[PDB]
Amino acid sequence: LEVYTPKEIFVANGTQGKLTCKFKSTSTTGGLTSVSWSFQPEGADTTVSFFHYSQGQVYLGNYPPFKDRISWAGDLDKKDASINIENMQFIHNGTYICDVKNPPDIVVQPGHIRLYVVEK
Amino acid sequence: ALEVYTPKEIFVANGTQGKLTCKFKSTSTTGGLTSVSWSFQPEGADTTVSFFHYSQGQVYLGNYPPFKDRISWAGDLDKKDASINIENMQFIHNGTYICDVKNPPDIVVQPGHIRLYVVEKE
Repeated sequence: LEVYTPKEIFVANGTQGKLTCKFKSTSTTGGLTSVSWSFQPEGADTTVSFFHYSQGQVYLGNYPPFKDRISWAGDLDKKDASINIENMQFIHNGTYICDVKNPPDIVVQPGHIRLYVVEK
Repeated sequence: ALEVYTPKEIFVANGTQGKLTCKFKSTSTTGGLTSVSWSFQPEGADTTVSFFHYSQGQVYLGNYPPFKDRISWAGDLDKKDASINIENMQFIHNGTYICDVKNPPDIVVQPGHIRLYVVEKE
């Protein structure tokens, strides 16, 4: 299991951000595979999970900054763990972390994206 | 709501068993949806690496060399316990240990962090 993400994403204020995540694994994906996305705020020690996918089901979270902005944009059959975030603001500047599990492959380094919400 | 509870620090005497304690609190019950992951971040290292995954009743052991054939599931989900045991802890196991818990529909959580030192005295 190895996780690939862009080094950085630049998104225009108020537009949609496409957090792209792709992975390779020795094992086929299916019922057991899971994706987690966490948000590390800019200049902050902390990381918070806000999205999660397992058992074919998408679990959005009530974390205020991302509430009602998150959508699953990936396909596990294409090994795509992407998500979208709508109406991006200054608050969403940070580091985004894609964690993927695909049993029996669990030894994973998580992908890192650095995202700035900037104005054209 | 969900929250993860681990000790700030652990001291394990070289060549003894280490017990990484994880207890979580959540609003929804536990069961077939909840999963656990432990990861390791070596001393003075940028990277983190998952080495244990519990999910769907099944314990998954990694082959990552430092912890291969050393990990055991020492939690119980009905007690909201996510602990694991590390056998024959040696110098290379000094680092920071991170427990993550997802208990659908409760998925918003900060991962618990332990700084673990394996030493000869105390």
